[PDB]
Amino acid sequence: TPPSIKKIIHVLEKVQYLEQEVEEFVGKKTDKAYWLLEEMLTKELLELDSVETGGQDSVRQARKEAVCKIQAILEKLEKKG
Repeated sequence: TPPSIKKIIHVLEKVQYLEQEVEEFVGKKTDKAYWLLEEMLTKELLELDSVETGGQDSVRQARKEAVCKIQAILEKLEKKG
């Protein structure tokens, strides 16, 4: 059942790096970090959002988890900026 997991995985790694970034985020929306932060995050979300599962347990779990993370990192950034 060759799924699109490759997508959620790629974005997952991207979110990971961003996760560490947001964590180390200077703490000011004026910094370019926040710009590229939300920017890369937004693109990543829209990217994985176009995943084709058609009934895949793997993609399902990864899908929900992906949305949680992206939304998690985004919410964290907004709260810390």
